Amino acid sequence: DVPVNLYRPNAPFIGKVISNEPLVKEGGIGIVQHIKFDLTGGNLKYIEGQSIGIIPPGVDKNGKPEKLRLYSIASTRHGDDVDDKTISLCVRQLEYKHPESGETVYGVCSTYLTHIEPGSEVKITGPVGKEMLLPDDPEANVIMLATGTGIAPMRTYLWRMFKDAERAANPEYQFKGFSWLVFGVPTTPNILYKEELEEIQQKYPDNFRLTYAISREQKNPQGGRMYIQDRVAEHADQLWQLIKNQKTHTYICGLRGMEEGIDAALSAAAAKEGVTWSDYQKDLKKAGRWHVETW
Ligand SMILES: Cc1cc2nc3c(=O)[nH]c(=O)nc-3n(C[C@H](O)[C@H](O)[C@H](O)COP(=O)(O)OP(=O)(O)OC[C@H]3O[C@@H](n4cnc5c(N)ncnc54)[C@H](O)[C@@H]3O)c2cc1C
Repeated sequence: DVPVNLYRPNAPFIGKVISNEPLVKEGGIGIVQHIKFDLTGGNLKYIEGQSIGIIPPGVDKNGKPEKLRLYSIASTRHGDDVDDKTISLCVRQLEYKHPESGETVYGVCSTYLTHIEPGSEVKITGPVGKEMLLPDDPEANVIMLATGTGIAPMRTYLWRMFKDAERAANPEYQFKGFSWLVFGVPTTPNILYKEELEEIQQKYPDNFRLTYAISREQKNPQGGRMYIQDRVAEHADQLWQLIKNQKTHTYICGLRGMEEGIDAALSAAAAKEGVTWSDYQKDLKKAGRWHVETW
């Protein structure tokens, strides 16, 4: 039984911030924070791949109360401390420039969150979502294609799969399949959770492969900046081969529009064996083995 909407916008759970730490190292672009909330006092439960809503304080330009913003859960069902008492988010502060203005605009909910102080009460809703769930089969293969904060659900899968404390807590899920994360960010300092991701690959070289697409530090064969679609094209045949397995699941998460280049690359690979990717993909989606969530 997948937990869903234990709390709703009309009566959200009031959680308390425990910690708020920077994920972007010096020399990186933008601000992305790892924020953990205390769930004690309530009955909010969740599983990997889901999201929760956050209702920021204040009113919008029209004087109306701000609505909730959804955020991908970044922690396993047990929380970062494996105590079933918390939940974490991976939040980027939205920033952009206005047309012919010159001044930076800051997102309401993301700025509120990235600068929130420990001890502060936060309105939480959810959890929600059933399209990014991880299979219970410990023999399944999991391809993870992420950009930016799209790394959030991937962290929940990878932690449950490879963290010592998680394995000790989940006797029913001892991952033995193969997982491959292709992560695209602009700089090395922007590689969210770099240290831990690399520790996992070192400990499980036969069960986890980590591939980076660093735009400001790498160039693709055509001379352009390296993006995730370039890495997918680079390993298109291998990825297609893994995708043909009845037990393989693929997850796409992050920047809206990242799907197009990925499909073009896989389409070229599948075509070599007389397969139309777009059609094969449709069946995968219907079977619940092709998961996508972008924003
Ligand atoms: C399922 C789901 C999961 C999500 N997961 C995450 C996550 O894990 N981490 C995360 O950081 N975010 C995530 N998001 C995005 C999140 O919900 C918010 O939309 C985001 O934080 C921005 O909200 P805000 O309140 O800060 O911005 P707002 O104050 O709501 O401003 C947003 C508005 O700014 C304008 N705008 C935005 N960009 C530009 C631009 N480039 N040029 C001109 N105008 C622009 C648009 O009109 C837009 O509607 C997720 C969204 C969904 C739907």
